[PDB]
Amino acid sequence: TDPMVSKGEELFTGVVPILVELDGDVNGHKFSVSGEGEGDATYGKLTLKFICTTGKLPVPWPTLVTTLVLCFSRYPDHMKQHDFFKSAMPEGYVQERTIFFKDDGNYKTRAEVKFEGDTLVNRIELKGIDFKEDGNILGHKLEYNYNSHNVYIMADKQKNGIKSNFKIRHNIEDGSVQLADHYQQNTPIGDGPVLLPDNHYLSTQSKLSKDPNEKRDHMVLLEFVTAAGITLGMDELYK
Repeated sequence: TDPMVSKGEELFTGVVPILVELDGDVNGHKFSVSGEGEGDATYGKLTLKFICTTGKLPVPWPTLVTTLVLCFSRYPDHMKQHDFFKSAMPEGYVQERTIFFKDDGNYKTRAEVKFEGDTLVNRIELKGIDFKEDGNILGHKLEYNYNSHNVYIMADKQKNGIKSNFKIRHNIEDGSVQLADHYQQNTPIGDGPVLLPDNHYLSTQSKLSKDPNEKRDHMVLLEFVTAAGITLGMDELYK
């Protein structure tokens, strides 16, 4: 229909292999994470297994879920002209976040998301500062679980990209919650054209599990992301 959505969508037809690379440093605790799996953007479906290749992960796995490929979001047909993430491919986009853990430290992340051949690669640098060595993060007090969210995507026309801020609440074992306030910006890597979206949101669902045969520190993630929020015309079709 739109030759630009055709280009982006053609890159994400079928199952696409995914590689995630994360080099991390939180309060000087250095670590690396490697992730492998596949994404099926027609269903907004991600199946990823992450391993800490440097030993024990010094932060809880749930705190890294958002950092560790929104181009696999399912954009329904009536919204596909608002899919910035795929429109930037194959050259990719830069995704930058600051994640403020309330009453604790913050992560600062910079990632390049792009195709290397048929593989969608998410290459991340994470820097965390001002964490409490006995707090919920460095103290590993967070439940190994995750919640569904609705994050609002806004155009950032000045930067020919998008931005978003949203709150994630990690369950603490004692029963409280640890707030992680996300500030996000995405900008295309090359000088090619992109689709700048109307305001909309992404609805997420994530299941974390363990591989019984994996002796390394790891996370299995089953995640679905669907776009929504531009429905004036569609709603009228049904009076």
